[PDB]
Amino acid sequence: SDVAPLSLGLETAGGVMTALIKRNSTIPTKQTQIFTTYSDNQPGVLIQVYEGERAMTKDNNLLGRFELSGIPPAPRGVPQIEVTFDIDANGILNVTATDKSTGKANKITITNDKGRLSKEEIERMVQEAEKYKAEDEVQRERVSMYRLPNVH
Amino acid sequence: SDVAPLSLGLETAGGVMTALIKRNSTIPTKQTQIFTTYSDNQPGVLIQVYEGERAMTKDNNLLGRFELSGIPPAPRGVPQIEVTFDIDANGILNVTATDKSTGKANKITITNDKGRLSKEEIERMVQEAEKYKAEDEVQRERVSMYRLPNVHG
Repeated sequence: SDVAPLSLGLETAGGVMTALIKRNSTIPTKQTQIFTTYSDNQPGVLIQVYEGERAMTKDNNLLGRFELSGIPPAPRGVPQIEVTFDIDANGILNVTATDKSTGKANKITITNDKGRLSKEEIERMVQEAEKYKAEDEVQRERVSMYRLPNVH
Repeated sequence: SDVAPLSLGLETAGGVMTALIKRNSTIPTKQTQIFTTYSDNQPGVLIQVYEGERAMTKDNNLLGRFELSGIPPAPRGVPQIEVTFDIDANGILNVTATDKSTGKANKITITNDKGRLSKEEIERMVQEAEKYKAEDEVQRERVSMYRLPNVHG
């Protein structure tokens, strides 16, 4: 089958690239993942869709953005935001985010138009990750470390 | 050698039980894991040692605490705090925490002279984990879930 030429994911807290569909994954495909809030009573979540292999979204390519508001106040980590990345056989990417507390959903359709990447630009972004692989490895391992509470 | 009747670990952010030595592990043994700070410029970490199988430390048994202070200012998640659990065959547990940036360390010995690992106490805490197996499973997956940023004001 065809494949995703670049990894696709979302920005998670701290400017982290969190991939839902990995580079060279077979397409069509869909991946569904549950996300939650960063702070108590957080009223909305920022959904920014990125493509690329680097560990931090500042270094990847923004494909689309939307906000989901109206989240009921709750302790951090309790709201459940269901995100689905859905790629068709032509590579067209639909992203849906749904607040399971109320059922309010938001969605974007990301097409394959003129501002998108060519084979050579795709190839260059692959090179970029390899050059920064060791540094990006440390960023990802940092994201994965458990956090300890403060003293006093 | 012996085996650890209960899991041993520390409380991580949010009151979470993070086990470093799993129940039924052969002892003596040593386990090392690196942790980091929860907030920007966090100047110290509180090391709270817990025993038990439940997902949250409030449901497990507190064994002791110590603080490691003197962490230099840095963004949240940047300091690297190495924690090592070292247990001997009689269940005596040493916990050391070391700031890898400065080499500053602190350490505690958790003695095993109370009778705390009794058949009846071990049995209850193992049964509890089974009884709350589904609830603790959803809690652990909830903790592991990625977080989305807040929106522009």
